[PDB]
Amino acid sequence: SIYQDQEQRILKFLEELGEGKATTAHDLSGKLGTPKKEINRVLYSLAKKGKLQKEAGTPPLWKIA
Amino acid sequence: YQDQEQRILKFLEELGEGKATTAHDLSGKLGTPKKEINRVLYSLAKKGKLQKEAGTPPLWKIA
DNA sequence: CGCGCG
DNA sequence: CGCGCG
Repeated sequence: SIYQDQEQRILKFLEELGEGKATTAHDLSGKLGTPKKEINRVLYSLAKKGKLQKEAGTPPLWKIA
Repeated sequence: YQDQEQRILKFLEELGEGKATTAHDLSGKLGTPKKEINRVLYSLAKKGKLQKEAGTPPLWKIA
């Protein structure tokens, strides 16, 4: 599905960046060319599945867990 | 914008200055998306034309 | 301004 | 779930 494609693209991006390196949803949205709204829906979903770690803040930072 | 803004002000007035309602209610009653019912409501509240009552969801009435 | 919301 | 957000 398209949703699974976006999940895979996000995970690959965070995996390439660095396991202990985090970035914003805004950065993910721009780099992948996907609406921030869809990036966040996927980001919070993955974080709920424990695959990603959300760093408390504003805006929230994201990294591979 | 003046378009939608006067419709919401009218509804809440016909409702009665003492009575308050939600954006979700206004959205269905007026047949307008909640996203913009809220853009107008928050604007009108800032302009002092409306009073927002704290809560989840917020209640809206004529100031 | 944090927003992901169906 | 409060969301108005460009």
